[PDB]
Amino acid sequence: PSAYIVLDPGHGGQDPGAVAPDGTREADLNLAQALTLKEYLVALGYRVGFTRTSDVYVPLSERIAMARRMGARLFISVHHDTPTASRPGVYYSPHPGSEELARTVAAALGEGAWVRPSSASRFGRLYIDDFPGPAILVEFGPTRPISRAERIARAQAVASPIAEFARRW
Ligand code: NA
Ligand SMILES: [Zn+2]
Repeated sequence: PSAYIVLDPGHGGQDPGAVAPDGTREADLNLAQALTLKEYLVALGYRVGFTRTSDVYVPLSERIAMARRMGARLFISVHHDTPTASRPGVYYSPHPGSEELARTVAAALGEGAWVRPSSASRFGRLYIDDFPGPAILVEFGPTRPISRAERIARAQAVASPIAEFARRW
């Protein structure tokens, strides 16, 4: 397993992440969104790997270790927010280049997009902070049913800025 960019679908298996009132699991939206994004990054000429490709829980430290073993330079975690979230955004690690990558991705996520350091999260840290490279956690808006066409639109939006970051950094 070798890859320049690693996609990390948040949660999985026994960890559903956020659950919509209709039962949509963040974990399933995450995997679906990451699978679609991989197709866009491969089309732009990048070797893409995953921390998970199925509905199984991968320990947070193993997500980071797998990325390092694959020789990843960029770590992109894929999440959806609580079902009442209004605005997409990006958390960035304190590692050099993370904030730059987050801002270029946030610029593609439309009106009201935010960026925050991992230190602004509930416990003041995120697992992405262990990755020795640019590392972000994208919250693609609220946990709710998401169509194929919306997944493709989001993938196309963020693929270009990720690929342009990877080319320049
Ligand atoms: Na862990
Ligand atoms: Zn999440």
